[PDB]
Amino acid sequence: ETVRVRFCPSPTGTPHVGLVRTALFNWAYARHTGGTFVFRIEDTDAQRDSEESYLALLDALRWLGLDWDEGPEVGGPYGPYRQSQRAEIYRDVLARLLAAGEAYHAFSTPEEVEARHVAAGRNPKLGYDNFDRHLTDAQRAAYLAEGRQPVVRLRMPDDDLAWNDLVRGPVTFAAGSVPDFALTRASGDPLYTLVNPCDDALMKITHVLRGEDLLPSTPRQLALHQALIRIGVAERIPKFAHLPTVLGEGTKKLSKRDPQSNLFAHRDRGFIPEGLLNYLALLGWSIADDHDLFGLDEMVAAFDVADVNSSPARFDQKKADALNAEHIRMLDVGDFTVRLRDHLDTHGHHIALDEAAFAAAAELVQTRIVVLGDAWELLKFFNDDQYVIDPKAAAKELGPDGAAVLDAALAALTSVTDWTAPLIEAALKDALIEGLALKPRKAFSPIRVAATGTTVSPPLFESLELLGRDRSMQRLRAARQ
Amino acid sequence: MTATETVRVRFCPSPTGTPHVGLVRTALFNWAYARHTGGTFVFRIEDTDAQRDSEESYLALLDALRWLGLDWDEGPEVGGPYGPYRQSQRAEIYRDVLARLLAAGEAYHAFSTPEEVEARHVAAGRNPKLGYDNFDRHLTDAQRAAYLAEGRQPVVRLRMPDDDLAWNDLVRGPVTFAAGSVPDFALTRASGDPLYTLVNPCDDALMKITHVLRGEDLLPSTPRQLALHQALIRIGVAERIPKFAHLPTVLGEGTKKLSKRDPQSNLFAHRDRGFIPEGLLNYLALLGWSIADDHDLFGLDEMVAAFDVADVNSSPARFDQKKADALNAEHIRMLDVGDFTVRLRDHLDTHGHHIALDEAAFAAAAELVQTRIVVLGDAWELLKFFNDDQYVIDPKAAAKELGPDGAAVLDAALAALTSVTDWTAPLIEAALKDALIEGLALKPRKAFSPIRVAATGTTVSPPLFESLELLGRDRSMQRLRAARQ
Repeated sequence: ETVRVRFCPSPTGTPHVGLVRTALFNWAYARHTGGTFVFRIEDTDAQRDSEESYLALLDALRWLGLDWDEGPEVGGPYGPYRQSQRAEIYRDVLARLLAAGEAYHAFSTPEEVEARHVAAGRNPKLGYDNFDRHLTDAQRAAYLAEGRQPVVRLRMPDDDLAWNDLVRGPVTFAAGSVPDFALTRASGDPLYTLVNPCDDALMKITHVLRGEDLLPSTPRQLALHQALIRIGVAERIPKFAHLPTVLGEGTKKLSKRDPQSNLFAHRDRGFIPEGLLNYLALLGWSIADDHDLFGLDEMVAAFDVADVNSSPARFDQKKADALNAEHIRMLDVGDFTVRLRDHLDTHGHHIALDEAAFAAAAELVQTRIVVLGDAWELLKFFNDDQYVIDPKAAAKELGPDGAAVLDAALAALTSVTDWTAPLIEAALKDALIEGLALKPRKAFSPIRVAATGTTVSPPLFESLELLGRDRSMQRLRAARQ
Repeated sequence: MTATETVRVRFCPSPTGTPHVGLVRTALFNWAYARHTGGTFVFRIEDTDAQRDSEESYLALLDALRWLGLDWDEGPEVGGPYGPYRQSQRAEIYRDVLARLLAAGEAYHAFSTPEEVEARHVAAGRNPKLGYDNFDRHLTDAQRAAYLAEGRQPVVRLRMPDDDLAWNDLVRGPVTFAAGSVPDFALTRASGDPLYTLVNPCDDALMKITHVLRGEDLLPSTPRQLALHQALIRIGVAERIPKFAHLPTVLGEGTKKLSKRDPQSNLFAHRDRGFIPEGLLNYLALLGWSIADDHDLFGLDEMVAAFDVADVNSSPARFDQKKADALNAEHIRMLDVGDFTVRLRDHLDTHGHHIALDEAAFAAAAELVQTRIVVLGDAWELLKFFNDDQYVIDPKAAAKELGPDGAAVLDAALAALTSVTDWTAPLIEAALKDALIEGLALKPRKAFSPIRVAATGTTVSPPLFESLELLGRDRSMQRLRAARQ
C-alpha cells in the first residue's frame, strides 16, 4: 500500500479473453493490497470502431463486476484518463526531456542509417545507430532549412539493462543492445513509447501487469521512467509483471477471430460472470493446490501476481464450461431464476409460464445445464408455438406399442382429480409397469415424447404438472396415432 | 416407489476366496431393493460344496457386508422363520423334495450321460431341426430295476415341459427359450447328492423369495429354474413363481467379467488402500444404475429411497478405478472434520503408520490432508515427515534445491525464523515472505522450495507454513540448519 495498477486498453475490437484476464489480474491485485485500480483509455490512434470498442470495454468490466477507482466518468486526481485528452501533457514532457538533454531531435533517413552500417561492415538489419546524438547546431539547422521534420528519440543509458520481473524473474538486455528509440512520429505526434510510460509515471502506477507479448518494450520504458525521475516529473520506477500469453488449442496467439477468444460469445451463450471470472483467474494462476473453484472474494483474498506462473496458458473450453455449470448450481434459486428469465427473455426466447410456474421450471433445470442458453431447448416445449414432436422419439415412442402405452396412459391419467406433481407418477407406473409389465422407462417414456416432443426433457411429472391437465391430456390424445 | 408387496430377496453366495466387487454389487443391489420396498433381505449360505467353501471365506463375506453397513433380516446368527439358512444343514429337505418330484413323475431316474448340444439328432418336423433325445424318460420300471441290479447308479433329472419357457426379466426384458431348446437336466449326482439346480430353486421356493436379483452370468439357468419352480407348485412345495432380474456383468478393459486375478475386483484391496464405505457403496451402485440424470454422488439413505431394480440398465458396466477413486475422494471431503480425523488416525495406526503428533496437531494435520487425498492410504506419504524416524531427504530434491542457491535462502530463512516471536503459521509466513521475497527479491516458488525440502524432505508437501507450525520451532530449525550444512 498504496499499490496502484492500470488497465490501459486501446479502443480497438471486441474485448478478448486474454485482455480480460489482464483486467481481472490487475483488479484482484489492487483489491488484495487495498490499492487502486486505474482505468486508462489509449485512444491516440482512432479507428472507425473506436467508440463501439470503448463501449464494449466498459460493458465488459461492468458485466464481470470489476469496478474502477479512477478513469472514465468516475474521474480522479491524475486525470485526464483518456490519452486523446492529454496532448498538452505529452508536448510538455517532450519539451522537458529535450531541454534536459534526455532526448534529441533526430533527422536520419533509413537509407542514411543503412549506408553507415554498410560503411562500417555491419549488417544494415541493425536498427538506428544513435548517429543523431552528435549533431552540430549547424547540421540541425541545415536539416530544418531543407524541411526535414525530425523525430524525437530518447538517449538510452550505455550500460546493462535489466529488471526483476514479478512473473519472469530477472530479465537482462546487454549493454548497448537497445537503440535510442523514437518518442514521436515526424508529424510530432507522440508514440506508444512516450505516452504509455509518461502516463504510468504521472498517474503514479507502482506495478505494471501486462501480457508478456509487451516484454520487449520494458527496457525502453525503464529508460524513460528513469529519465522522467531525472527531470522531476516522477519519483519512483514501477515494478513490472509480464503475464503468460493466453493461447488457443494450437500454440498460436489466441486469435482475434476464433470465437473462444471473444468475451461476448461466452456471455451470449450464457456464461454468468462468476463462472467466467473463475475460469479467467486460472489462466496463469491457481488459488491453491487442492481446488480451483472459487468466488471473486476468495480470489481477492488470495491473489498475488508474484504467484502467477510464466508457463503456457492454453484456453480450455471444457474446463470453462465445467466451472460455469458449477457456478450456476451455486446460485441461490431466486437469483438463478431472475437471471434465467432475463436471458431467455432478452434472446427472444420467453417461456410461456407465469411467475410461479416459471420459478418451478427454473429450479428444475438449474442442475441440468452448463450455460443459461441450454435452458431454451430443455424448456421450450412449454410454449404451444414451439411444440414439435421429434421424429426419432415418435418412432421409438409413438409406434404400435406406443398405441398400447398411449392407450393405457390415457386411461391412467384422465381421472386424476388434481394436476399436482405428486400423483401423476403413481397413475402411470400403475398402468404401464403394473399391467403392461414393461420397464418403468416405457411406463413413462411415451408420455414424455407425447408431452414434450423429446426422449430427453425435464423430470416428467413436474413437467406434466406445469404443462397443466388440459394441455397434457390434449397432447397425449393427439399423440397416439 | 411401488414394489412387490412382501418383497423377499436373497443374497446366496458360496463362500470361496475373498469377496469380489460383482458379488458385493449384487448384495448391495438386493439390500437396497428390499429396503426400498419395505421388504426382507435373506442371506442364505450355499455351502453344500466342501471342496471350495471356507470358514475364511465365510468370515470374509460377513465382514464385507458389515463394513459396507449392510445388514440382513434372515440368515446367519439372526435365524428366521424359513431356516436353516446354511444349505449344508438342509439335506433332509432336499431329499424330501426329490422324493416328491419322483413320486409325482416330475422327475425320473436317468442312466445315460448328460446330453450336451455339441451333437444331436434331427427333430422330426417338416423343417428339420436339431433336438434333444431325453431317451431315459421312457425306460420301463423293469429296465430300471435291471440296471440297478447291474450296479448302475442313476441321477435324477427333471422332465422339461413341452412349451416355450420365457420370463419378463426386470432388467433384460422378455427372454424366451422355445420348446425343446433345453434338455432334461440333472437335480443330483450319482452319489444321490443334490446339485445347485435343485437346491437353489428349492430354497427360493421354500424361503418364499419373490424376486431373484443375480448376475447375468447365471441367466441361462433361468429356464431350468422356471421349470423346477413350476413343478414345485404342482407338488405343493411352492406357491408362486419368482420374478428375475439379471444384473450386468461388470466389464474389464476387455469385454470380459472383471478378472478375479484383477486387483480391482477385490473389495478388500479397495478397503486396504483407504476407501471408505460411503465411497465404495456409491460407486458399486453406479455399476448398472444411476440415481438421477443430474448427479451421481449420493449416500445409502438416498440410494434406498430411490432404488428400483427395474431401473437397472442392461448395458456394459465397466469398472473404472479413476471414477471410484474420484467418488471416494468426494465422500472423504464430505465428512465432518472430526469424523474424518478419527478414521484417518485409525487407518494410519492399524497399518503400522501412527503419526507422532498430539491430538491438536494431528487434527490440524488431518484437516490439511482431508482435501488432498483420494484414499486414506495417501495420508501416509503426505504426513510421514512429521515422524523423526521417517524423515528422509529425497535425493533428486536435494540436488535440485539444496545446492548453492541454497545458501542465501537457507541463511536468510534461519535468520528470519529466529526472529519470529510466536511460532504460528501466519508469523512464520510473514517472516519468510519478508526475508525471501522482499529481502532476496525471489519468486515465491523459488523462495520456498529449499525451505520445503529441508523441512519435509520433498518438493511437494502439505501447505508449507502450517507444516512448519506443526513441526515446531526446534524441529524446523534443526532440519533447516542441517540442510544449510
